[PDB]
Amino acid sequence: AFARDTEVYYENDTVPHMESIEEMYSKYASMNGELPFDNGYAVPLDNVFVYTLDIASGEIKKTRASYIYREKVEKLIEIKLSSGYSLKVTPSHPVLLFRDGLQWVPAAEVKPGDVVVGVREEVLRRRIISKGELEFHEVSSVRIIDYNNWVYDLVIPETHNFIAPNGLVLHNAQ
Repeated sequence: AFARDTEVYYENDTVPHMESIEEMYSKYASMNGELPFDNGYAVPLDNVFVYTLDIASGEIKKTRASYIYREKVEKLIEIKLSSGYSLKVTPSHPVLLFRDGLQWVPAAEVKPGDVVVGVREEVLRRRIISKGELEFHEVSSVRIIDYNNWVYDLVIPETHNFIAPNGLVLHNAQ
């Protein structure tokens, strides 16, 4: 799962949306309602799509999300990038790393200086997106932090992975 402060990208009614995850959560929770879960709460979706990567052939495609989800955590990992951005995520959460191949590694096993997989985040926010490419990013530093707050997951039963507007590739995890 990821922090409520995180920026996100999605599409519905043939148009893109780009805002903080807590803002799209508050929109969908006001439209469709919030349902209970064992470990937290969930919001059901309809015709909501995101960019997803085929890890097998490295091909770019679009997939549906099933529901939004949230739960509570005290302990989170912050990973800083050479771009000046930071990824704030649970110690369990697999990130797409590069070591001779595309590999899913939990933030607790991520170390400073490793390669994160993504795409040009400026190109991802143009009117026409120059498709069929990817971009590698350097980890600046890592640390364990006290969040004590609600964290999200945006669920994809097709592939279990999606891309954020900041270019990075994410896996579904608690």
